[PDB]
Amino acid sequence: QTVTIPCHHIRLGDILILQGRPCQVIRISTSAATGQHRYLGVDLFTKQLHEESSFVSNPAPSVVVQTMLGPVFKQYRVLDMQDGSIVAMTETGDVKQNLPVIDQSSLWNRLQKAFESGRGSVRVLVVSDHGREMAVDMKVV
Amino acid sequence: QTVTIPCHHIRLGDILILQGRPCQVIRISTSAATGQHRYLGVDLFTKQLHEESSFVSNPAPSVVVQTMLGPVFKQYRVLDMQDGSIVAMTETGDVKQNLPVIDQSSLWNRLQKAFESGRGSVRVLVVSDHGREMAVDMKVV
Repeated sequence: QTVTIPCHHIRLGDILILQGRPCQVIRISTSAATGQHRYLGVDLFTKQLHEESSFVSNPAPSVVVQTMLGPVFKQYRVLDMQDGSIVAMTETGDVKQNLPVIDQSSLWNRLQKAFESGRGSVRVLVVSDHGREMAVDMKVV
Repeated sequence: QTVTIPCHHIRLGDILILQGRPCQVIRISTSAATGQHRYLGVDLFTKQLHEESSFVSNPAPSVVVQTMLGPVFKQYRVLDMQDGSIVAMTETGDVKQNLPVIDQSSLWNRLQKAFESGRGSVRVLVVSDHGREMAVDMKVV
């Protein structure tokens, strides 16, 4: 699933859906001809570059809004850490044995130290790309 | 009207609705007991301080989202500049004779120089507070 984000709340480093792919934004520019914003991002899964321009709508008189789509992050519990991947569990009890962890900003070591400190409190934020799941951030409940 | 904003897209300086008032965020903190985020902001109209904590929802299994409300900005054309206030016009032709301009980050002088340069291209972004309107930013179409 996706969420609509207003463009004035998008900054470098945010994760957006570009060309149907979840990407980390690395450049923001503005089109001189249309006024749309252009977003250059890095595919979280393949590391390829993608670009997409914003969507302009007029839902009411005197209201002009530019939006992009962002992913809906899922929150899983961490049951075990095994060799780069983790054993995760959904809120309903569905067990995921080999969930990969992205190599971005030392997430694995941040996750490792919080797990040994408070296993039951650690959560991973997960994105999906047409069936494939990956942990891209962590949270402490 | 308002728009729902995810908390991970809110940064210092953003404008949110706090306690029913539009405010510029000046401090973001996290509640140790609940995990909610707390936002301290400055009322754009009265300059008083207000604080509000985020709303936590669970719209689906394994989906936890924290949101705040932001204002829906209206876009008016600038017909004339008169003594701190401006004559503005909506997209449907409704004329507003004495629209005030906020004193934040030298908006009046930024608006003044763009008006003399390209009057027809200048737009002001306007917020409403239970009937009262004020220009809080500008745009060039």
